Amino acid sequence: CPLMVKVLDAVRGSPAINVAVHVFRKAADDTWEPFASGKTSESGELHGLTTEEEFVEGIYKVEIDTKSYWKALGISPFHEHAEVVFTANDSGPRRYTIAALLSPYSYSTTAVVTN
Amino acid sequence: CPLMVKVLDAVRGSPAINVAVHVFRKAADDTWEPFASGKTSESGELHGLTTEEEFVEGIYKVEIDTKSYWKALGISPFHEHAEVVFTANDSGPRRYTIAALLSPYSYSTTAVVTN
Amino acid sequence: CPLMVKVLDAVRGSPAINVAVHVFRKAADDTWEPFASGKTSESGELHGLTTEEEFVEGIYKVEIDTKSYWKALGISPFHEHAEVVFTANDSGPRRYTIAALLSPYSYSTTAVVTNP
Amino acid sequence: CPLMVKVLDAVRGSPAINVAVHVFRKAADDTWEPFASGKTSESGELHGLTTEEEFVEGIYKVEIDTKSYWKALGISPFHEHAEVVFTANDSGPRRYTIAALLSPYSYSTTAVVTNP
Ligand SMILES: *S(=O)(=O)c1cccc(-c2nnc(-c3cc(Cl)c(O)c(Cl)c3)o2)c1
Ligand SMILES: *S(=O)(=O)c1cccc(-c2nnc(-c3cc(Cl)c(O)c(Cl)c3)o2)c1
Repeated sequence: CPLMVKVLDAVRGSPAINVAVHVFRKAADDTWEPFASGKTSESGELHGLTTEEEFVEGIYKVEIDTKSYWKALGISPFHEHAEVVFTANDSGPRRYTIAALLSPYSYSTTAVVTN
Repeated sequence: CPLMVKVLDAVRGSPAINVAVHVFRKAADDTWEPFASGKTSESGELHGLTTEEEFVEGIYKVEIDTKSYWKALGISPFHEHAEVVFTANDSGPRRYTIAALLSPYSYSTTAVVTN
Repeated sequence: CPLMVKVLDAVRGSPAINVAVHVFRKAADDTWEPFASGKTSESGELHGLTTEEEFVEGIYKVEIDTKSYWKALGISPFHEHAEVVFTANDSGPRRYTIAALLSPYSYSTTAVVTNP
Repeated sequence: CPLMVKVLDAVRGSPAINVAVHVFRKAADDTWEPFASGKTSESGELHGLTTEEEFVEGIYKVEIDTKSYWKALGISPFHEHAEVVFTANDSGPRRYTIAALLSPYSYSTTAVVTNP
């Protein structure tokens, strides 16, 4: 609800289905603690990662397992994973969507932050 | 229904609202004939452009009026408009979403073609 | 020097070589006049399209023939071409680099504009 | 020569100058070891990070300090940094260019990989 991930495939023109996504929260000692994870749906989306109560301000990392995705399609890719690192800020709008558009040697990512 | 346009703003991290979009179909003589138009909604989307009956195979152009968008925000942009030119093909999946992610001096565009 | 085009392939992780590029300029009657054309090199770059004398103020369209590129590679892409339309030189001469990063169903484009 | 980083600004239409870049390499114990670092030049380019001797096979992370860039411009961006993680040189030495195109709430990144 407060956090959604959307993943698209630029080679096939389709949602990127069954992609593993792992979310981490930065701890006090600067290590990354597991926070949430799942796999994208048939629409390329992963909902239900967290709740408003748990998603407090801090630094988060969303790791999208792109290498496995491309390998399953028989395509050799560049990156190990796509990484998106950001601060959640209570001032700003309350719903974060992290989107990524994937190619074998490239990716784009954007944030849609709305109320 | 068969054609949707989605426009996002990479400067503000938000849907690009009230952006004019014009769709053209290539005519026999190679001119561009007006086909559909509208303005993006509060979610950055423009639905209802065409129907399955009218959206036959052919070459289409989607022109997104980015310059006016940026000017209304007080930002000086590079492009006159973003252009997306493609062939609609009956073989492939039946629903086309044309997405564009806008910055003042850059844009990205992708197609999500699904059934 | 005043206008350069750079094209990259996001599938291969390489320059996009032998990509045809056509530039047009909008005339006073609002039609698109052919202005220049060429092909990217083995570096993905196309230089020598125009001269500072010829490249006057106007609205220019840079058409990058992406479908022909992907088809010559045996691949069926979505777009016909990538089109970049911009006003040039309206505060005096500038140098423009138009870059594009290509995938079969997507592309990104940017401009680097510098003042000599 | 073996590793180059190029950064562009999608807001300004310019190179992204004075962008800090940190490269790490994954150690055998699975931690990220500092490998090299530098700043982009007035061309948006960072050269001289490593040597072909030093740049052995491994998993490398290129951290581009985008937040610091946008903040030094007085702008409040979304991301902390742009991170590019890849296996390098696992079929022998290659030359890698890592490119990034930056906006306040978005970035794109690509790689050009060539065989000397
Ligand atoms: S919307 O939720 O209906 C919707 C439909 C289709 C596509 C999108 C979407 N979300 N993000 C993107 C996108 C992200 C990036 Cl990083 C880039 O470069 C592009 Cl071109 C699109 O598309 C939303
Ligand atoms: S080259 O040095 O002459 C050159 C000039 C201008 C721009 C480039 C360049 N390199 N990469 C890119 C680029 C990267 C990405 Cl990730 C995206 O999305 C785009 Cl549109 C361009 O541009 C090289």
